Amino acid sequence: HHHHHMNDLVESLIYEVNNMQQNFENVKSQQQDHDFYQTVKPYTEHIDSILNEIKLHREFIIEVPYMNSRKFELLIANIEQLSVECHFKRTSRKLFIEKLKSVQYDLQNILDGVT
Ligand SMILES: [Cl-]
Ligand SMILES: [Cl-]
Ligand SMILES: [Cl-]
Repeated sequence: HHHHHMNDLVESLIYEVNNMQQNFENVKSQQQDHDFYQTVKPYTEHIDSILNEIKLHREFIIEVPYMNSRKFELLIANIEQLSVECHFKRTSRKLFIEKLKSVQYDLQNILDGVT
């Protein structure tokens, strides 16, 4: 409900989802998984912190155009999943990039809505 904070939260996830794309590109070129405890755990926990905040604004966000309760829950899960998958060389490019595009698509609609 407080939307310059929501703005920054959403812009924060946008930045982070872009970062996830670069991480995926790095594990793929390098053909090496990132270290679970030194890289993956801390990263996914930092993503969880942002998501925990954005969940506090659930009631507002679900009411913006293009959003609803179900779509909000899938968006969160999709972002969590990407935050992990981007660290694995075996992650499918086809499925990862499709899910990333879908997440950036939702995030933009939210950004428009909270603005
Ligand atoms: Cl629904
Ligand atoms: Cl739906
Ligand atoms: Cl985006």
